[PDB]
Parts: sequence; structure tokens; C-alpha cells
Amino acid sequence: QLSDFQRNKILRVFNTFYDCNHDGVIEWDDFELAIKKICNLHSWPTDGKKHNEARADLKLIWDGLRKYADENEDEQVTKEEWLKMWAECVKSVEKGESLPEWLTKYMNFMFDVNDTSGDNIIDKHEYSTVYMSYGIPKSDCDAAFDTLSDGGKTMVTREIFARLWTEYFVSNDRGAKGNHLFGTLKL
Ligand SMILES: [Ca+2]
Ligand SMILES: [Ca+2]
Ligand SMILES: [Ca+2]
Repeated sequence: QLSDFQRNKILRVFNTFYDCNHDGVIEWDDFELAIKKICNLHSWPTDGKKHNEARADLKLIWDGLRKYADENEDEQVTKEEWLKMWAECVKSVEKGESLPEWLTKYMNFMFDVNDTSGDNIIDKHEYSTVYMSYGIPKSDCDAAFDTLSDGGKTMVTREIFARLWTEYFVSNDRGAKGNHLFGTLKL
């Protein structure tokens, strides 16, 4: 079973990042909102390259998510279904397996949404630009970024971002850096 700490990390991500219209379930309509929000944030032209690519990528991610979590096949993922899926995913990451492919795709999507300069590094300004748009206070973006980059000793490359992303979802260690990947947690 997920510890309180894991369960709460996994709920907080459902609630802030996936359920964009905040009604308590994840559907395709949420991903339609997530596309609008990222288009607004970055000033992408509707039906331009980035927009059409974001839509295609998120379709694949939603499809893999529903496949894993949508037990009653109603095209909606409730918190119950999301927690049931996560308890099984975490067990498996511990037994040695990679996270599900919809989750890695979503990690790579969010990496590139952050890295608007395209140099393979998320810098402090890129990071706070994205997380502040989800309601993360700026001081929790800046404190998170220093934690994640080990105060500048580590560049937040796609690979670092991917390893921190797995740690956020599975770690039971309160000390883990990836706990703060989505804004500092007070622990
Ligand atoms: Ca929703
Ligand atoms: Ca369902
Ligand atoms: Ca960059």
C-alpha cells in the first residue's frame, strides 16, 4: 500500500497538473484545457506546429493513462482509479520495472514545455515560468529549483528531470530531491 506521504504526493499531482478543470476526475476535457493553458503561457499560434504536436502527444498520453487506470471504461479516471493504478505502479518500480510508457511520455512532454530555449537544460527562469502558471508560489519554485540542481552543481537536463520525476512518484524518502520536482514540499 502507498504510505500517507506517497499517497499525498500522488494526489497533489492529480489535483494540480492533471485535473485542469478541478471537478475531481481526469478526462480528455482536462487535456484540452492543459493545451490552451500551455498555448497561452508560451504564446503558441493555434494550429501551428507546437500546438498540433502538443495535441498529438497528449492524445497518446491520455490513451495510455486510460488504458492503465480506466477500469470501468467510461473515459474518465477518478481519484480511486488513479490511486489503485499508482499502488500497482510503485510496487513494480521497486521490483525493478520502468514506469508506464504514458508516464515517461508525459515526463518528456513536460520537459520540453519547460525547456523553451531548446538547449536540453531547464534554467531557473524557465522552471518558475512553467510552475507558477500551475499556481506554485514563486518562492516554492525557486527553492525547489535550487534543491533539484543541488544549488547549481547539477544541470537540470532531460535525463536529470526524468530521474527526479520517477523519484517524485515512487520515493518514500522525505529527503529525496525529486520530492520537490513540482514545487517545494514542507516536510
Ligand atoms: Ca477534470
Ligand atoms: Ca473510469
Ligand atoms: Ca533551456
